[PDB]
Amino acid sequence: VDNSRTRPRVGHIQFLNCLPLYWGLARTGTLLDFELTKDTPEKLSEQLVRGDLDIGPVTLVEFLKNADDLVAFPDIAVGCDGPVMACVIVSQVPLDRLDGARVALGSTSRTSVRLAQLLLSERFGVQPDYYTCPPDLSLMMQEADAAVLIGDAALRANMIDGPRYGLDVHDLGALWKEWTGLPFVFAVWAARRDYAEREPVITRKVHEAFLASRNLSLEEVEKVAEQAARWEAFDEDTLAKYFTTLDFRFGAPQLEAVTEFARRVGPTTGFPADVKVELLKPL
Amino acid sequence: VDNSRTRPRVGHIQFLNCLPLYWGLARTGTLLDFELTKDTPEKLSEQLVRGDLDIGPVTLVEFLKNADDLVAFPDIAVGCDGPVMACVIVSQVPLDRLDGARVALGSTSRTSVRLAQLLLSERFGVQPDYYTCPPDLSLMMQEADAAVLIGDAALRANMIDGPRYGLDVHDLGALWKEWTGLPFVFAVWAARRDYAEREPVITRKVHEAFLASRNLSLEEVEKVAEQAARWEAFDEDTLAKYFTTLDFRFGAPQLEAVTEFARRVGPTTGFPADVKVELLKPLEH
Ligand SMILES: C=C(Oc1cccc(C(=O)O)c1)C(=O)O
Ligand SMILES: C=C(Oc1cccc(C(=O)O)c1)C(=O)O
Repeated sequence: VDNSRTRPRVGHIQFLNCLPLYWGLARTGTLLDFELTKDTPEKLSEQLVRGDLDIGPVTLVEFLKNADDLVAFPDIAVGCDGPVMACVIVSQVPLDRLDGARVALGSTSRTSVRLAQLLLSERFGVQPDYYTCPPDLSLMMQEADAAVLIGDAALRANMIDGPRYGLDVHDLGALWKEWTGLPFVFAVWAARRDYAEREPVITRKVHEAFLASRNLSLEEVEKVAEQAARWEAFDEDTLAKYFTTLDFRFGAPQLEAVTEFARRVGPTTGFPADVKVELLKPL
Repeated sequence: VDNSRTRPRVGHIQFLNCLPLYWGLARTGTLLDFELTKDTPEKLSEQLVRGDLDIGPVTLVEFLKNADDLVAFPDIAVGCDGPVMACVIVSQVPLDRLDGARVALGSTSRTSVRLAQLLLSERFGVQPDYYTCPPDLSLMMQEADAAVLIGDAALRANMIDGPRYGLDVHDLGALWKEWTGLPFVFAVWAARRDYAEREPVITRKVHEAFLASRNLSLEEVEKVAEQAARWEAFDEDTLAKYFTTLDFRFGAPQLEAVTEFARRVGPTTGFPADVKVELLKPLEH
């Protein structure tokens, strides 16, 4: 029997928002200490929760629903302080005309869709007829007045499709900041509690390697954008602005925002309004 | 509609034999120009042949069966000149006692299993009772006199299991070298012909990036083995010896060996004995 140690199974969001991080993991050689899995954020969260991954990114809403079973990594997250550029509401009408209107929710999202619902109800006062469908701006606009998108599809709606076809594109990060003055966190990195307790060292080394890879990705954002632009409708400048508008910090200001968002949606999203976020303790 | 250009879909053998190359692809940043797929060599060959990949490693036997539809990359392959360490025959008896005996063939292999059959029949003169099964030395040894293994399972049989349980482990690379004096090639890198013709630049850049990643992996072999040893029953010295015993060249001497092997097995393995190997041509300037 081969009872040797086994690499941690690590999820990774396939979208552009984590492409610089993937660059960092590869350039540092960290990838060879992972058994990596790429998917969309809702799938990666499902996989970590059910045990098909040991460590990975978790969309915030799904993390809070499973907070007792997850240990969040400090000082890294997928967030924003103001605009996030790639979490948006695309609408053919002003937001105050969406009461009773058909609003499409991209299936790949769990946190942005909930944040959009929070804003429309509690900030703008509209009660739309929501439905979930795969992300597709062309099809969504034919069946609904507005659509909530994340990832590359939202970046394309914001940078390309919206301007071309004269559609309003609302940045969810900006709408949240206007309403609360706070930054926002869409996803955290977490280890399964059972894995963190079985392998405290590997979990710590994975966390430290993510920080080192994130730090390197910030320093070489220009190189990453140049290479990534060759395979996208986006150009180098647009990607570089997107990569640098994204906020990957996860300290006290970011937890402050998580706390307040959890309070406003918790009782209606399946976790206590005062849900406890357990963070990986340093040595 | 997003009509932008799309990354080539590139296969990669998950075994240790291509772990240094994976290190190279990551350190150079090449991975961010690929849409990578990791699997075992027989699966990757099926995927490239059926069109689920654009470029990838192809076990030689499967490449030769589809040679008209594949374009091989020059100057990189998975081969050996003498021992390969991770393509073996594990046997409880001397090889000359395997006539009519049960011999198990690891499912993940296509070329080593054929080479083992060629050697046992044409060099040693035994006609065993072959059967194919998933790679598992413990299960294979209770049901058969000998077993053919590749990859990490063969490296484990050669370095650990064999010595512990007193089993003979024959290196297929060495047996071929003894018989012919030639090196051997187990897998090549190839692009689908339709993809190579639709995207000559991307194919060329992928080829050049593989060479650059391979070269870097050779220079940093010690680092790769140190890191990889932490997740293996093998130690740093064993991995470094394995990485440096592997021969990743694919030039005239290696093509010579491919030609002769194809000649000896072709008519009984589903391709002409004189099958034509088309190589990716470099650009004129
Ligand atoms: C921040 C972005 O989008 C995301 C990322 C992760 C999770 C979610 C979600 O809504 O669950 C959204 C981006 O693409 O920049
Ligand atoms: C060379 C090794 O094994 C291989 C690699 C690729 C294909 C095959 C095959 O037999 O089809 C075997 C090694 O593991 O070092």
